[PDB]
Amino acid sequence: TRIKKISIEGNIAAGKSTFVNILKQLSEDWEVVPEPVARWSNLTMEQKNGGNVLQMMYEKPERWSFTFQTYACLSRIRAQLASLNGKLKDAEKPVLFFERSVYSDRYIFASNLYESESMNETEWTIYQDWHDWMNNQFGQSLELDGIIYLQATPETCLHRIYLRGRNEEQGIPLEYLEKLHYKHESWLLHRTLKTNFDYLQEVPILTLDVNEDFKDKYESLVEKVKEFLSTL
Amino acid sequence: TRIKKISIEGNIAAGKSTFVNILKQLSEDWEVVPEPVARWSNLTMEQKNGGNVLQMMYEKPERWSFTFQTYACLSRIRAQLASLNGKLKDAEKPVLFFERSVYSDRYIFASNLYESESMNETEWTIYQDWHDWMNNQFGQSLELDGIIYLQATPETCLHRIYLRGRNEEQGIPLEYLEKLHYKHESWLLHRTLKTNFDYLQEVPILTLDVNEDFKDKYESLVEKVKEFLSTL
Ligand SMILES: O=c1ccn([C@@H]2O[C@H](COP(=O)(O)OP(=O)(O)O)[C@@H](O)[C@H]2O)c(=O)[nH]1
Ligand SMILES: O=c1ccn([C@@H]2O[C@H](COP(=O)(O)OP(=O)(O)O)[C@@H](O)[C@H]2O)c(=O)[nH]1
Ligand SMILES: C#C[C@]1(CO)O[C@@H](n2ccc(N)nc2=O)C[C@@H]1O
Ligand SMILES: C#C[C@]1(CO)O[C@@H](n2ccc(N)nc2=O)C[C@@H]1O
Repeated sequence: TRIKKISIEGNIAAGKSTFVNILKQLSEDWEVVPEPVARWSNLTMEQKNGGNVLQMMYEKPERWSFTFQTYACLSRIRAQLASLNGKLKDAEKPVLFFERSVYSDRYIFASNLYESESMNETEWTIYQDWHDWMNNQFGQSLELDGIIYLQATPETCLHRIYLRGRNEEQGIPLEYLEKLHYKHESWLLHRTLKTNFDYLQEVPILTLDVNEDFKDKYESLVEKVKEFLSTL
Repeated sequence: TRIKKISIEGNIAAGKSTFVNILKQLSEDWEVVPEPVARWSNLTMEQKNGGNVLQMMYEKPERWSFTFQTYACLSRIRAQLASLNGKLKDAEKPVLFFERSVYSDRYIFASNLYESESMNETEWTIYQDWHDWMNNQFGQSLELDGIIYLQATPETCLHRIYLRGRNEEQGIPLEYLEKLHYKHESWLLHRTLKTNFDYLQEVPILTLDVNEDFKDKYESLVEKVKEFLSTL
């Protein structure tokens, strides 16, 4: 069987990493590609570069947005390709869970930075040009079979940012989370956001409310995932 | 027959474009991939973006070097891959002449910009990471059979820069052309500059002096090319 690729999407501190860590333990057919940027936050060359650029961006996003976004997406593509070529070898219903996708990189985060004037027009268009070609050449086997959207309120997310306590995030205001929320809702709940990838309009999406704490109590959430997978 | 891929290397205004435009006319087996950055100097989205970023970089290299260098290399890779799928396959002794290469992008220009402090360590390392990865995906497809190095003095080049009269180049001092010169000499003549691509240690190199005008007297240059090609 061909691996099913499922993206986990959601706002900052919505609980994607918690959820994906719960999933991977529940089945030998289920694997996980963590978001490289989250590992950066926390020795290696990528982590050192990622460390710096992530810190530089949150210090001055108008200087570093483009550099940061291109490296985050490159890193994602590479990690995601490394998991595909490998893993879920003999499994009967193999599922690979992506913590975010190349689409959320572009259409949530990079888009947002452009609209908040942290990227100018040249940077945005260069980025999009890069993204398009970077996809077709290297990322055709990354195409998604489905999307799981972890919906939390910006208020929950800001609270959860606090709990976690990554330094580079404690500066984030509710308004920034609200903008990111609006783009998640557009793309995933309403499905208004048009992309440059035609297949994404016919891609099935599961929306889960994750406002209530689920660390010790997730069985309902996982049952929905199982129902969803069975339709793919 | 597999297409032979030859890079034309040389400093700014050494006469690569002149020579490439003479070569293409002399054999129906001879084709040419122009440097995208040159075409940005002169409608398309690449040209618009290229125009802006080219102007931005020469206006403020410590802000724009990284962004410029990534988009120049992207653009070259795309054009070089695209030329590799023409009708030159069914010709007898097919040769594709690249105007500069991904190697000069990195080990001359980007290198020099980092050493001149127009890119910082993170920018430089990210660039290399991106360049390492994205080349090694296209294993062997753009690998060169040979290099032709058009050697002209920094002084000849500065003079030719003025005559040619591109806006963004009128700021270029002699010292800048001397650094680039040094890096050409190290790489292609002394062959001391070691790279990440080991096959480049063994790639044959033809050096041509082009200090003297050759626009109407180029037969000896071309004869050296043909002799060179026959040894490949
Ligand atoms: O039900 C939950 C979900 C998340 N969290 C905490 O909220 C923060 C954000 O979670 P996660 O790192 O998974 O979020 P992501 O940024 O990956 O969406 C962390 O401190 C989690 O331990 C929590 O306490 N309970
Ligand atoms: O034999 C020559 C070679 C070049 N040039 C001029 O020198 C400038 C630089 O040449 P080119 O644009 O080919 O340089 P490149 O930057 O492509 O190496 C241009 O104005 C050419 O017309 C010239 O007059 N005679
Ligand atoms: C630290 C951190 C995090 C971890 O997901 O990275 C930010 N991020 C992530 C992907 C992307 N394309 N752009 C971003 O800004 C969001 C968070 O704050
Ligand atoms: C205009 C112009 C030119 C045209 O070759 O572009 C500059 N260039 C080119 C390639 C590269 N990787 N970095 C550069 O800076 C050199 C010239 O000035």
